[PDB]
Amino acid sequence: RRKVRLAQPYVGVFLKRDDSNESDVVESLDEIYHTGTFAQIHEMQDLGDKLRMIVMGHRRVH
Amino acid sequence: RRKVRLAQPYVGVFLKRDDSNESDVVESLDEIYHTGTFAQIHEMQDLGDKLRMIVMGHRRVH
Repeated sequence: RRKVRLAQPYVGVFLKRDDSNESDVVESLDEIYHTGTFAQIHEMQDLGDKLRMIVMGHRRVH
Repeated sequence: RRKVRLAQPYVGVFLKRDDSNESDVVESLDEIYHTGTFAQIHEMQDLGDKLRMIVMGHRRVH
């Protein structure tokens, strides 16, 4: 909801390292791999759950 | 797909004269009528055909 006002809607998905731990993810950002993918947001749905984000990978980066 | 990242996404609409010829469209820009109408973009669907774009009459121009 914060990035809606941004003139450029883009989202970046990364790849977590082994031993997934959301506590580590929130605590230490280094766990996530360097490689990532920035792309566009198509449409929010949130039918059954308030977060149902459809994700595409368009611009890979390291 | 190039205009998706534009701050102001807009699409024009022109009119071809007689002797309809896409080869002339790519060759002779003179085929396109100087009268036109620009508009904002609504959304892209592409149900069966890869290209299905909706155009509107928003701002007429001579």
